[PDB]
Amino acid sequence: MAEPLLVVGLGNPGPTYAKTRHNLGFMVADVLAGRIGSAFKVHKKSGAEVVTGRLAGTSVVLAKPRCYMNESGRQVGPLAKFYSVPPQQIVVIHDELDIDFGRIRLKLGGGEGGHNGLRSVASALGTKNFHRVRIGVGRPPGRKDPAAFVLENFTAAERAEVPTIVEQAADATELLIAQGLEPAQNTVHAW
Repeated sequence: MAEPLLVVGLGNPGPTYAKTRHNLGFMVADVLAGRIGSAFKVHKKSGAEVVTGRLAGTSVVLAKPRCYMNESGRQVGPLAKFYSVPPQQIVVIHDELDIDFGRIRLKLGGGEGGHNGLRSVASALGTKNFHRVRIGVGRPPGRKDPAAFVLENFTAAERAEVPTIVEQAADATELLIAQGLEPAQNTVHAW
Protein backbone atom coordinates (compact mmCIF):
# COMPACT_ATOMS: atom_id res chain seq x y z
CA MET A 1 0.00 0.00 0.00
CA ALA A 2 0.89 3.70 -0.07
CA GLU A 3 2.16 4.49 -3.54
CA PRO A 4 3.95 7.85 -4.08
CA LEU A 5 1.56 10.21 -5.86
CA LEU A 6 2.99 12.57 -8.46
CA VAL A 7 2.82 16.25 -7.58
CA VAL A 8 3.75 18.49 -10.49
CA GLY A 9 4.88 22.03 -9.83
CA LEU A 10 4.69 24.43 -12.76
CA GLY A 11 7.82 26.53 -13.04
CA ASN A 12 9.10 28.75 -15.85
CA PRO A 13 12.87 29.29 -15.31
CA GLY A 14 13.88 32.02 -17.73
CA PRO A 15 16.07 35.17 -17.98
CA THR A 16 13.30 37.41 -16.70
CA TYR A 17 10.73 34.62 -16.49
CA ALA A 18 12.32 33.08 -13.38
CA LYS A 19 11.15 36.20 -11.55
CA THR A 20 7.51 35.94 -12.61
CA ARG A 21 4.35 34.38 -11.21
CA HIS A 22 4.98 31.35 -13.44
CA ASN A 23 7.49 29.87 -11.01
CA LEU A 24 4.92 28.69 -8.45
CA GLY A 25 5.95 25.05 -8.52
CA PHE A 26 9.52 25.21 -7.29
CA MET A 27 9.18 28.52 -5.42
CA VAL A 28 6.43 27.26 -3.10
CA ALA A 29 7.67 23.66 -2.84
CA ASP A 30 11.06 24.94 -1.67
CA VAL A 31 9.82 26.19 1.70
CA LEU A 32 7.39 23.35 2.44
CA ALA A 33 9.84 20.57 1.57
CA GLY A 34 12.55 22.25 3.60
CA ARG A 35 10.42 22.11 6.73
CA ILE A 36 9.22 18.51 6.54
CA GLY A 37 12.83 17.43 6.19
CA SER A 38 13.26 17.09 2.47
CA ALA A 39 16.05 17.97 0.06
CA PHE A 40 15.66 18.33 -3.70
CA LYS A 41 17.46 16.01 -6.11
CA VAL A 42 18.52 17.09 -9.58
CA HIS A 43 18.10 14.26 -12.09
CA LYS A 44 18.56 16.10 -15.39
CA LYS A 45 16.26 14.47 -17.95
CA SER A 46 12.68 13.74 -16.88
CA GLY A 47 13.38 14.34 -13.21
CA ALA A 48 15.26 17.64 -13.33
CA GLU A 49 13.89 18.62 -9.93
CA VAL A 50 12.33 15.96 -7.71
CA VAL A 51 11.71 15.77 -3.97
CA THR A 52 10.20 12.84 -2.09
CA GLY A 53 8.44 14.03 1.04
CA ARG A 54 5.68 12.63 3.20
CA LEU A 55 2.85 14.89 4.28
CA ALA A 56 -0.17 13.58 6.21
CA GLY A 57 1.63 10.24 6.33
CA THR A 58 2.16 9.01 2.78
CA SER A 59 5.31 9.93 0.86
CA VAL A 60 4.70 11.61 -2.49
CA VAL A 61 6.97 12.71 -5.32
CA LEU A 62 7.02 16.42 -6.06
CA ALA A 63 8.46 17.01 -9.52
CA LYS A 64 9.27 20.41 -10.99
CA PRO A 65 10.04 20.92 -14.69
CA ARG A 66 13.04 23.23 -14.85
CA CYS A 67 12.28 23.75 -18.49
CA TYR A 68 9.71 26.03 -20.09
CA MET A 69 5.99 25.21 -20.00
CA ASN A 70 6.33 24.19 -23.66
CA GLU A 71 8.47 21.26 -22.55
CA SER A 72 6.46 20.49 -19.41
CA GLY A 73 4.32 17.83 -21.09
CA ARG A 74 7.49 16.02 -22.12
CA GLN A 75 8.67 15.73 -18.51
CA VAL A 76 5.66 14.06 -16.88
CA GLY A 77 5.31 11.28 -19.46
CA PRO A 78 8.65 9.41 -19.02
CA LEU A 79 8.82 10.23 -15.30
CA ALA A 80 5.48 8.55 -14.58
CA LYS A 81 6.71 5.35 -16.22
CA PHE A 82 9.83 5.17 -14.04
CA TYR A 83 7.84 4.97 -10.81
CA SER A 84 4.98 3.05 -12.44
CA VAL A 85 2.52 5.76 -11.39
CA PRO A 86 -0.63 6.64 -13.39
CA PRO A 87 -0.46 10.26 -14.68
CA GLN A 88 -4.25 10.40 -14.46
CA GLN A 89 -4.80 11.36 -10.84
CA ILE A 90 -2.08 14.00 -10.67
CA VAL A 91 -2.08 17.43 -9.06
CA VAL A 92 -0.38 20.34 -10.79
CA ILE A 93 0.09 23.76 -9.20
CA HIS A 94 -0.29 26.51 -11.82
CA ASP A 95 -1.31 30.17 -12.14
CA GLU A 96 -4.54 31.07 -13.95
CA LEU A 97 -6.74 34.06 -14.75
CA ASP A 98 -9.80 32.10 -13.55
CA ILE A 99 -10.08 34.26 -10.43
CA ASP A 100 -8.40 37.23 -8.72
CA PHE A 101 -5.26 36.90 -6.61
CA GLY A 102 -5.98 35.74 -3.08
CA ARG A 103 -7.99 32.56 -3.41
CA ILE A 104 -7.35 29.43 -5.47
CA ARG A 105 -9.41 26.87 -7.37
CA LEU A 106 -8.49 23.24 -7.93
CA LYS A 107 -10.35 22.08 -11.02
CA LEU A 108 -9.99 19.61 -13.88
CA GLY A 109 -9.77 21.28 -17.26
CA GLY A 110 -7.56 23.37 -19.51
CA GLY A 111 -8.58 26.46 -21.43
CA GLU A 112 -8.24 29.83 -19.74
CA GLY A 113 -4.90 31.59 -19.31
CA GLY A 114 -1.87 29.36 -19.65
CA HIS A 115 -3.10 27.56 -22.77
CA ASN A 116 0.33 26.22 -23.74
CA GLY A 117 1.11 24.86 -20.27
CA LEU A 118 -2.23 23.09 -20.34
CA ARG A 119 -2.00 22.01 -23.98
CA SER A 120 1.58 20.69 -23.81
CA VAL A 121 0.67 18.13 -21.15
CA ALA A 122 -2.90 17.43 -22.30
CA SER A 123 -1.86 16.76 -25.89
CA ALA A 124 1.06 14.61 -24.77
CA LEU A 125 -1.15 12.45 -22.57
CA GLY A 126 -3.79 12.56 -25.29
CA THR A 127 -6.42 13.42 -22.71
CA LYS A 128 -7.32 15.81 -19.90
CA ASN A 129 -8.62 14.30 -16.61
CA PHE A 130 -5.89 16.18 -14.70
CA HIS A 131 -7.10 17.91 -11.55
CA ARG A 132 -4.80 20.92 -11.38
CA VAL A 133 -4.67 23.63 -8.73
CA ARG A 134 -5.21 27.05 -10.26
CA ILE A 135 -3.78 29.95 -8.33
CA GLY A 136 -5.83 33.01 -9.14
CA VAL A 137 -3.56 35.74 -10.44
CA GLY A 138 -6.39 37.86 -11.76
CA ARG A 139 -7.14 38.88 -15.33
CA PRO A 140 -4.48 41.27 -16.74
CA PRO A 141 -6.46 44.27 -18.06
CA GLY A 142 -5.86 45.09 -21.69
CA ARG A 143 -7.06 44.68 -25.25
CA LYS A 144 -4.49 41.94 -25.76
CA ASP A 145 -4.68 38.46 -24.25
CA PRO A 146 -3.17 38.11 -20.73
CA ALA A 147 -0.71 35.72 -22.45
CA ALA A 148 1.52 38.69 -23.22
CA PHE A 149 1.23 40.34 -19.81
CA VAL A 150 1.68 37.24 -17.65
CA LEU A 151 5.21 36.77 -19.00
CA GLU A 152 6.46 39.80 -17.08
CA ASN A 153 4.62 41.34 -14.14
CA PHE A 154 5.57 43.74 -11.35
CA THR A 155 2.22 44.51 -9.75
CA ALA A 156 2.62 45.13 -6.02
CA ALA A 157 -0.99 43.99 -5.56
CA GLU A 158 -0.04 40.36 -6.28
CA ARG A 159 2.40 40.44 -3.39
CA ALA A 160 -0.29 41.23 -0.82
CA GLU A 161 -1.89 37.78 -1.00
CA VAL A 162 1.33 35.81 -1.52
CA PRO A 163 1.49 34.86 2.23
CA THR A 164 -2.19 33.94 1.99
CA ILE A 165 -1.50 31.47 -0.84
CA VAL A 166 1.44 30.00 1.10
CA GLU A 167 -0.64 29.04 4.14
CA GLN A 168 -3.47 27.71 1.98
CA ALA A 169 -1.26 25.73 -0.40
CA ALA A 170 0.79 24.12 2.38
CA ASP A 171 -2.31 23.14 4.35
CA ALA A 172 -4.48 22.03 1.43
CA THR A 173 -1.80 19.80 -0.10
CA GLU A 174 -1.34 17.88 3.15
CA LEU A 175 -5.07 17.71 3.92
CA LEU A 176 -5.59 16.43 0.37
CA ILE A 177 -3.77 13.21 1.24
CA ALA A 178 -5.05 13.29 4.83
CA GLN A 179 -8.73 13.10 3.89
CA GLY A 180 -9.67 14.24 0.40
CA LEU A 181 -10.06 17.06 -2.09
CA GLU A 182 -13.39 18.34 -0.73
CA PRO A 183 -12.05 19.47 2.71
CA ALA A 184 -9.12 21.11 0.95
CA GLN A 185 -11.00 23.04 -1.75
CA ASN A 186 -13.62 24.01 0.82
CA THR A 187 -10.97 25.61 3.03
CA VAL A 188 -9.41 27.64 0.19
CA HIS A 189 -12.93 28.80 -0.69
CA ALA A 190 -13.62 29.64 2.96
CA TRP A 191 -10.48 31.70 3.52
